[PDB]
Amino acid sequence: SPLNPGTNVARLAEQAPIHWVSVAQIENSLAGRPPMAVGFDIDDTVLFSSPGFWRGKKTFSPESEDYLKNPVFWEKMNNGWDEFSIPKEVARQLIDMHVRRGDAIFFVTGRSPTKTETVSKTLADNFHIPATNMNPVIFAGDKPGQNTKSQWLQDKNIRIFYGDSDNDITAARDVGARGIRILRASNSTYKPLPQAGAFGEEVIVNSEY
Amino acid sequence: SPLNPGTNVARLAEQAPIHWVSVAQIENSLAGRPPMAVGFDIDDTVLFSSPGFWRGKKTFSPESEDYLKNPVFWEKMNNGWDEFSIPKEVARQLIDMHVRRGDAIFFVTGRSPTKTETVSKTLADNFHIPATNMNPVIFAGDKPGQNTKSQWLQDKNIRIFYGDSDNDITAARDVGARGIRILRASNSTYKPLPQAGAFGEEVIVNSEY
Amino acid sequence: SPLNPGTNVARLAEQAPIHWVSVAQIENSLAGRPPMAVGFDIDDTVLFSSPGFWRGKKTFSPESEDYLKNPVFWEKMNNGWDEFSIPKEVARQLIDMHVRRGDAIFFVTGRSPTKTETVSKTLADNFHIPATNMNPVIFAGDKPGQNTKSQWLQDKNIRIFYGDSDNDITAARDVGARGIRILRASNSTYKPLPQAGAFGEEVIVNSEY
Amino acid sequence: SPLNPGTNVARLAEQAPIHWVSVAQIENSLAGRPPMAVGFDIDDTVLFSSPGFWRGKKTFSPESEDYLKNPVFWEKMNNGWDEFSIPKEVARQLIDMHVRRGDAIFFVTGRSPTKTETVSKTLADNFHIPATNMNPVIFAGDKPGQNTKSQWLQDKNIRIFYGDSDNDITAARDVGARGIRILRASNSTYKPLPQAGAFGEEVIVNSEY
Ligand SMILES: [Cl-]
Ligand SMILES: [Cl-]
Ligand SMILES: [Mg+2]
Ligand SMILES: [Mg+2]
Ligand SMILES: [Mg+2]
Ligand SMILES: [Mg+2]
Ligand SMILES: [Mg+2]
Ligand SMILES: [Mg+2]
Repeated sequence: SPLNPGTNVARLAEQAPIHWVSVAQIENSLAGRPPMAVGFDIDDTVLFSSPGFWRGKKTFSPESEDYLKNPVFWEKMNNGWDEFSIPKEVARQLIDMHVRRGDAIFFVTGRSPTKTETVSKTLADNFHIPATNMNPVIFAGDKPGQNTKSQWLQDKNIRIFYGDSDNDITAARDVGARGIRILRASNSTYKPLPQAGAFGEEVIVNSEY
Repeated sequence: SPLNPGTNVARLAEQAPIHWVSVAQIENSLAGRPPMAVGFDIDDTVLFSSPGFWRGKKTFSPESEDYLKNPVFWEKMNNGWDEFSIPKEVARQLIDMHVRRGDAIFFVTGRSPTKTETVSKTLADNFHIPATNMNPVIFAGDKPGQNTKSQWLQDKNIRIFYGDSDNDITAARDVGARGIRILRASNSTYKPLPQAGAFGEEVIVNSEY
Repeated sequence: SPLNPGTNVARLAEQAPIHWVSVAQIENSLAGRPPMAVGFDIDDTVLFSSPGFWRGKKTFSPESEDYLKNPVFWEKMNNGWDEFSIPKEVARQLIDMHVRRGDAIFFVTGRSPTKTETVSKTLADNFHIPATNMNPVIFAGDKPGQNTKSQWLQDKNIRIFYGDSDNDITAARDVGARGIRILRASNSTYKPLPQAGAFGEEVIVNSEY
Repeated sequence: SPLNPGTNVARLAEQAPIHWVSVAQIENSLAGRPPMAVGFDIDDTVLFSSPGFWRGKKTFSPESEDYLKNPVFWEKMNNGWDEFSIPKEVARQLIDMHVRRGDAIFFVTGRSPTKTETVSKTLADNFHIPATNMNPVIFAGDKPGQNTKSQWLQDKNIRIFYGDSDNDITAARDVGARGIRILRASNSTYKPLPQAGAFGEEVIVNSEY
């Protein structure tokens, strides 16, 4: 509010009590452990997919969140608009690390399911995921016949789950998996940004890009 | 390189010697001044347009920067792919402020020119720019018949030029205009990021989104 | 208040709109200018003098600020307790720069005046200030016969005044001198910390030590 | 080196991979646990004692570190110069928390031992430590008849050890105690600052003051 608010060195040096980690520290923590299943949220975790959601909002519901309940939007979103989604560097590093380990890589999303989807292909191509490590995207939710993110983590015996939202971390917590937080980019159109670290979970440094 | 690099409070509090400003401070600095021409770079200044450039690179030159010399790319980029570009909040605030002032708003881009372009329309629609304040995008460069960014600033008597690149700031400097820097987002695909403040220019706080 | 408050990347990257400068930038800004008078506040500007004020508070008024009105305290403070005051690196660099320029160096303090003082000697010795550049400490205030910081800046034609408090900056402002802010260290016992930059003034980077 | 180095938003948001904690999180982690022995380093952990070391250096060895081997210095340092040492807020909070728990509070220092010492009294008085929780300062080292910091932690069954130096953390590590790092203030005269977090240990947020 003030024109010249100023600052002080206590504020400049102030740190939130967050357990920050690096990809290297995560890899070290898994040293010796045999191949296992690991999981990733998609949106704002491995892909900056705001471009599609932004276009979707403008096209189908400029004045509300109704586009997210619109099957015409989801068809477009899941069948080509991820060509405009920008893969995150943190995800390249994590996926490379887990492939090097021989881990099974799963993607678990809350996106609404569609007749067909090319998201799995986009992910395998962009992250250079060998077919042997790759698994088709799981569309999780509370719709009839679906299973929740938590149930899927149990089902696939996923030991580590990476995600940007509170629900991603609590999904891991509910089933005894290690939930590791990725920072949502500040130019995401999905606001407010989550409070990374709100469950005392590990948060990956510099993971906004 | 070290697994546990650590830190110290000198590093935590360390500030680069940058002249940071707010939109409110810029507006205050213009108090009383009659309507004038102001200018904006487009990419990473008012639009996060990486989604289109990313798709362009993958489609036309996955292994080089050749797509930027490809007329087929520019046709797509300038005639619809900005529907996936995400308008920056800092730009909403600056444009609103300048419209409130009754200023003339110009956009000056180094994008290659095309037969037609719908970028001007995208900008007017997204930033709610009244027709009276709006001007068609200027495609500047060193191609025969073109004029440089600097020459256009002179031609239109642009008094303030906002941009994210070194060339934007030096364009303003060369003609005695006030060059004000916008931060390029860290998830931009245009790397390396510029050193904002490298010419002692004003840099807008929090302008990465 | 929350046990795990978390954070987000907007907050991590957030900058206050402050005009930060370096000693090198200040020196550059004075390139070519003939020798002139410059001035420095003492406490939390050139000396971390909290050790003496802390000891003074404990000894003379553990339950109030009364020690600051006590002549017995000021005698001790001004005649030897600065042997425990720690010279600030930013002050070493500024004083060296101004001595190199051939500038006259003044110190202007709001400390209560005493029969004798050895502060001037402490400052000349610690900052290696040549006798030709050195001037005895000015004890400024609103006591009968005293002059204010502002009046002294006028009297000595001080062109630049360095200080950590709001009153230092406004003293410079009132007389048309360039007021430049030094950050008060977060372990100072003089609290709350000032809002450096609250008058749109230049603030020296990393100047807390 | 450059006059206008600039910055970018990747650098502005960059975080070191540090396990930051708060006093509240430490207290929570000990919920339910019976009274136990805990330990604190003194210098730059609970006291900003640079004022005395600075005065000592100037008086006994202005041109070297020889003052630290001088018995005349240690007599002064350990028998009154801590009246100028400034207690750290983080230490007030930790000591209060541990006293509330009914824990035994130990101080373990590498300061050279002297005939008498009033440091224990300074600590009990300043931190309001009840006699029942207080223990005389342990002077640890590798001098004949002394025991090392590590040996003392073992001897007193100290379960948590707080300190600012690498040697403090490794002392705890060597005996299976929980070593928790405090940040050394940037205006300390003991340089270089340690790399807090260099052993993957917990580091207390904002603990420089
Ligand atoms: Cl960012
Ligand atoms: Cl600090
Ligand atoms: Mg997500
Ligand atoms: Mg970003
Ligand atoms: Mg640009
Ligand atoms: Mg002061
Ligand atoms: Mg220590
Ligand atoms: Mg400090």
